[PDB]
Amino acid sequence: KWTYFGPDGENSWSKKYPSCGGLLQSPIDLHSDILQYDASLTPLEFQGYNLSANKQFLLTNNGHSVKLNLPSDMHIQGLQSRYSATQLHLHWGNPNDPHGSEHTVSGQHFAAELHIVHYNSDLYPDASTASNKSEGLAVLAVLIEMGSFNPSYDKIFSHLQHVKYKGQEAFVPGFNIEELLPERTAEYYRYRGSLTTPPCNPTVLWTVFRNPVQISQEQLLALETALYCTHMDDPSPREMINNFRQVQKFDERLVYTSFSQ
Amino acid sequence: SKWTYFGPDGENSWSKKYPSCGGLLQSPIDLHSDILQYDASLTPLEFQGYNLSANKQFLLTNNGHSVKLNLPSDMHIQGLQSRYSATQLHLHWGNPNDPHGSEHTVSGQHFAAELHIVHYNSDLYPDASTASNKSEGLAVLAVLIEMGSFNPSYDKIFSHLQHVKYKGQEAFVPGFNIEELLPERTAEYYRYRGSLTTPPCNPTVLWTVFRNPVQISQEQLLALETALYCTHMDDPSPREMINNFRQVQKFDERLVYTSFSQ
Ligand SMILES: NS(=O)(=O)c1c(F)c(NCCCCO)c(S(=O)(=O)CCCO)c(NC2CCCCCCC2)c1F
Ligand SMILES: NS(=O)(=O)c1c(F)c(NCCCCO)c(S(=O)(=O)CCCO)c(NC2CCCCCCC2)c1F
Ligand SMILES: [Zn+2]
Ligand SMILES: [Zn+2]
Repeated sequence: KWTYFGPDGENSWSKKYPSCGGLLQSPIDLHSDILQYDASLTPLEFQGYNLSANKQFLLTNNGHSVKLNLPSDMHIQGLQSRYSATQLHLHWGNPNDPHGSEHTVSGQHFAAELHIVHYNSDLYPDASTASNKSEGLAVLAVLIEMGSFNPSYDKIFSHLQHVKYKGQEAFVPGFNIEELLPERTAEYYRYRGSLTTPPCNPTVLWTVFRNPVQISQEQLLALETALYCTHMDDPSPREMINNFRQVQKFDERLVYTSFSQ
Repeated sequence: SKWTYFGPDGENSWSKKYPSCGGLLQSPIDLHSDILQYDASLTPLEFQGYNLSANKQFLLTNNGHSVKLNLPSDMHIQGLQSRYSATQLHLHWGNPNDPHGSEHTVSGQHFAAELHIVHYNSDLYPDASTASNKSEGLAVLAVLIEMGSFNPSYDKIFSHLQHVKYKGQEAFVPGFNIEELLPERTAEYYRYRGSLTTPPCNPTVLWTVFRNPVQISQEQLLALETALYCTHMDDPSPREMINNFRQVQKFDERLVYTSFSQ
């Protein structure tokens, strides 16, 4: 029902999904005036991220992004509750304007952004149940820029051709998801915000790593050109591009940083 | 109730009552290199009748969303494919703790504030309201405002703010030369097809954003950011008129054309 373009684009989400017009909306611009060091922001530990090579994980095109399903034995340690993984997915721009991260830093978009979605499995039985509840979700965000070829990201990207159309699926053999994370994961931005897609629930604890990863210009072009938001037999195909939300106002609030220099 | 820039009636909800706010060609936008293209046909505009007589006076009104100055229809811009006559000017700004309230951004950066001088196609239409619902019915000039030196010209407006503090209030401003509000090198500008930045968000505006900003002082910005209320003088739930700018919009395949190549 919802899209990133045309009549059903982001300014219209609030019609069907009232939280998209509510409080605590993400993404935001991360800029100096609103950052504040917080010594409580100790390093997260990424447990069960080294997925069994003997297991397969489902990659899907759901018409909005490409998503990889993740097992609940994968979790973040270091928050008050255990947050167990549910899925990862990406956001990107287009070849004419290849700057499609969701979060910005000092007003600047990165080329793309990876989100690893987790839910509070101490309090809730599954992500769908957690998604509208207090302390429900935690998302890790990795900013992506163009640079050297990244073999780890290619463990996902090499399957994109098999998920070109909405509803298509592919199986991805387990690999170490921590390989998708940047250098010095101890350095991150932290704030309370929302899902960046409908229903936009304000239930996400965001962790945006300070440092970006790189992927090659060919990898970024593949991501931007491989997918459609329509079914294979749609007589009016639509490319899956520019699948990021514009930044939201963020007033009288701070983003906390784990770094001081 | 009535549309605002904050809370349940804020900009993500405008489309619920004003469908064009969720439609195509929306403004403002971020002006950045990937979407700019030089166009040598973008020749200089001519500002005609901008020198308003100091012996005449012009109505300043707080309309609940901004402060606007009414302008006479003998003021026009020449150089477009019709003559466009002025109707009003108004501003957008941030707040005292965050003076970063321009609408358009440049390479992801907000300016302190923004002036819009709204014109309508007087060759074709009898009034701006009629023009507002027609293709290229409106032409808006935008001036980006930076915190810097005191600006005596802008103070010709700002010195009257304590007299239009509440919605519906009106004051008179003696005429002055409106071209004094424009920046250096007006020949250098960005041009694109967009919309009103407020409900009803009509996609009927030819935008001209000048390349160079003007400066007003910190004290001028603070006055602008503290003087005004969105609400009537007797409202038991007053709302400060702050942060009256829309977030930038997706570009939806549009380019912005520049009169400068570098
Ligand atoms: N950016 S995000 O991390 O806030 C995020 C998403 F962007 C998206 N959209 C994918 C990105 C689109 C452009 O790249 C999804 S979804 O695909 O499940 C939505 C539609 C399902 O019919 C979720 N899923 C959450 C919210 C919805 C319900 C399920 C449980 C919790 C996780 C999510 F958390
Ligand atoms: N930013 S803008 O240039 O798109 C713009 C405005 F922002 C606004 N609102 C002031 C800005 C509020 C926040 O600073 C106005 S208005 O006040 O006349 C009427 C609306 C309620 O306010 C017009 N004027 C046009 C609107 C439509 C029809 C009537 C005739 C004049 C043209 C306009 F073109
Ligand atoms: Zn996401
Ligand atoms: Zn305006």
